[PDB]
Amino acid sequence: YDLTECSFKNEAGETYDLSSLSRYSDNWEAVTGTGSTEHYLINVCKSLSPQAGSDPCPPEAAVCLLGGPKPVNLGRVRDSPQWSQGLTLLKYVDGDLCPDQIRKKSTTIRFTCSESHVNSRPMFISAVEDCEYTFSWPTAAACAVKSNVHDDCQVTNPATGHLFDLSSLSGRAGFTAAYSEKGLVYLSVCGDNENCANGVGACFGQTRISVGKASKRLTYVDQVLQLVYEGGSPCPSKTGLSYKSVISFVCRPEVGPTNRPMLISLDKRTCTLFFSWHTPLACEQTTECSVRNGSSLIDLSPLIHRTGGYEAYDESEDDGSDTSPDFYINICQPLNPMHGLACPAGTAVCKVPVDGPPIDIGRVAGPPILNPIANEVYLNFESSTPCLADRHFNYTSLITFHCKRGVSMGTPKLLRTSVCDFVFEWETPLVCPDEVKTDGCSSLSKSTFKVTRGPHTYSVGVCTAAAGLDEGGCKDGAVCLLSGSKGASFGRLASMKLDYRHQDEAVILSYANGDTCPPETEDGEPCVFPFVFNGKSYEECVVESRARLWCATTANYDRDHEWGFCKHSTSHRTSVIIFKCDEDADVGRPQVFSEVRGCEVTFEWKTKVVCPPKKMECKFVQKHRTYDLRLLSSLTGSWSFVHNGASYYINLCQKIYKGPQDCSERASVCKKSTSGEVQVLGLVHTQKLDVVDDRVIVTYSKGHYCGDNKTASAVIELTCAKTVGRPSFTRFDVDSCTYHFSWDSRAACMVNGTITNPANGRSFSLGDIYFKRFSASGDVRTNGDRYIYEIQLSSITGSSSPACSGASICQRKANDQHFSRKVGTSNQTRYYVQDGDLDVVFTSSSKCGKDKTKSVSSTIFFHCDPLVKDGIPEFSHETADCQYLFSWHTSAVCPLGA
Repeated sequence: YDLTECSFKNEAGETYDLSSLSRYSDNWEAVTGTGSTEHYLINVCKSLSPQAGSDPCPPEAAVCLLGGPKPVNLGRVRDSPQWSQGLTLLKYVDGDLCPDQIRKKSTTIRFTCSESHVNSRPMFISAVEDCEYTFSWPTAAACAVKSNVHDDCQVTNPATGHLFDLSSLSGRAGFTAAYSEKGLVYLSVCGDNENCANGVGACFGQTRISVGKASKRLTYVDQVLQLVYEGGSPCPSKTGLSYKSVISFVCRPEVGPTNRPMLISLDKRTCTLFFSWHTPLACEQTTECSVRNGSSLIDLSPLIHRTGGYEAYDESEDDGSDTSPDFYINICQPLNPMHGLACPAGTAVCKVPVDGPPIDIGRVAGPPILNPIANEVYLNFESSTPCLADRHFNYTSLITFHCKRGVSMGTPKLLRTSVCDFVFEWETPLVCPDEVKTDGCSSLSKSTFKVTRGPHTYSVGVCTAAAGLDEGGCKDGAVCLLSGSKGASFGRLASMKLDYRHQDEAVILSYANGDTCPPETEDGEPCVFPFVFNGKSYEECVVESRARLWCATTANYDRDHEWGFCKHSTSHRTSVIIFKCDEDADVGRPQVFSEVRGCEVTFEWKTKVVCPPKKMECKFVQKHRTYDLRLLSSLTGSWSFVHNGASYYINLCQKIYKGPQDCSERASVCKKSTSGEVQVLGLVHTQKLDVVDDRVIVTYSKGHYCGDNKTASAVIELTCAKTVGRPSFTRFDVDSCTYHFSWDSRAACMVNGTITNPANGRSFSLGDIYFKRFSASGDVRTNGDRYIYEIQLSSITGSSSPACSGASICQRKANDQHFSRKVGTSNQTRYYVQDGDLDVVFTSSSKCGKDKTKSVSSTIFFHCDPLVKDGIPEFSHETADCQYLFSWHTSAVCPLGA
């Protein structure tokens, strides 16, 4: 890899830095189609990082294909990445030669500027077997590298938006960078210096030669912060010039984090002091957020918020108003602050209670780790600011990842808030193992399309026959070519009906085995058809004035005379139609994404008809109150409560299914103008959720243009009461087309026997798991440490293995006559009622540990998921080895939740 610069210059006077994705430890695994036995370990500007696993890729491979047979070199790094055809292309050549047996395998990366997800992986688009691979990489490091200057220590990155704050080095004591011991430079950043005069940035302070004249004008270029300190002392050797101390701030991992500013060079020729610095502050973090379990890459990358973090919920049996801003979580980067939020540098998980200092309860320890026993992934967060007990130099925070299928990525929830460890559980569909199968399509087979890019007009259609009548060439072809020669079948209709991939929010759909793609070459160069030769438009190879069937390598011989003998392989035409989601049009227009040899068509079909509901998440928590409105969530149809001639159908936590016709039903709330056109309120993305003064801010913008610059966005009020409250239609402003509406909701604000929760004075069904007639059906086991634990639920009977006295939970290392543990004793047990969970607990039965006398409260949680159909639990984590916590997903748990 003769060093290729990972940056280039555009024709329109822009520059692009893709070096923010050169990974050296653990190279990028491509996002392939769901149900692939092939894996693509690629690396952007470097020949692959040693993937010491069993036989790796050849040492000079930059892009490489794993899975089934040997790793095949897909190409090494030839040149720097180029701007070509409107995208950012990066070309690898010199792979392990294909069935063509002339060309070595090549790969093109298509980088695209996107601030959508923080760690975006190179996605898999086209698999043509003839030496060509195309990866779409919709990263954030593919945007133009612009310089942002700000008037304090807080400066932004205009490309990505990651914060840059040297306010953690804002102290007038300063820092002693050292050259060769004649002078020791007392320099300070973002403030004044200790060992020198008023308003000084840097000096060697035995004589106090002030170089700095300090200000907070922090500028920034492509992951390099720099402070500018001009207007210093004059120069003894040369012309009166000003002394200046401009300090560079690079990123580094944690090896000696806050060490010396370390003067690297001093200019006596032109009177400059060049200070380095190696920070964890100037860094959009090099913390890889992927785990490797054999074949699959179980990843947490798209769970990272770009403009802050996650409003979580604390679980504690209490009487309080529940501390509404109490937690803010990030996964594999620190937080980004906001109005009413300030907690210090490298805070991964923050905590902001009432009368709240900035307490950091977590920082990123390392990559996410899976328990190989169960199906859940953990992340553990150590800290520097210590526990209220000072035995440890940290507040510890752990997050548990259980599978919860659907499309709602969800909010993290904190469980029972323990002594010195905050153990959160986040239910995401991203943990669930990948399984979609080939059944649905229907709604986009009603029309065929003939879209062109260049001389050739590709005639495509999904789930039906494309061009049979137009040319007569392809009767079975779902994707065909209209050049006027014939229907060139790019793939059979029943050959493939390919299905979803996750992080693109797109459905890849391919066809193949239709017709032999043009492979005609003697030197690798393919021949483009029809060429005009001897005044003849030749659609195939021709024996004219030469020995073998031979082709011209241009769309004309007679002008260029660029030729060679044909050698046709057994390679076939292959189509790809990628169903990217967009809000633009129901029926999108699929344009040609890419093209190679005329052997591959690719279609970015920007549809609205095949991509998920993507309903508003209605768990927000703010201003000393919790809010979860899943009882107003109306699944099929909606409420109708507007008079004076209008069909009101409101969606919260939802879209509208079974709405009134001649409207945008799917989008949002719609209302009738009687015997005319029907009026929508707003769209799928526009549902803002905050609250002011016992009135939730719930609105629907960008629908019903009453004019073209201002539209109908209805501010609705909602208060909580004991009873279900009947709705009422409120007035509206004509000035701003802002409607109002009234609503009242409930949830806007001894376990022995069958379960009874007197919230409305109602009992429920526990007897399917309570085990009153089952002897040893509750004995479960999950691996915690070398010391294996064991749980039985709420049936005081049997005493199968231990001498454990009158307890439900007896945690045994498969030890039978020994006193295994005496933890889950059933002398007295209680629980309390939360809106989406319950906390069944014990109290004060059997002591352990350091004898605080109140450390016996083992907690079990039962989620509101009737989908499991049978209960196999895990154990979550320990509380000082005597009161524990673990979760259990069960079918018959949750009442009064719609």
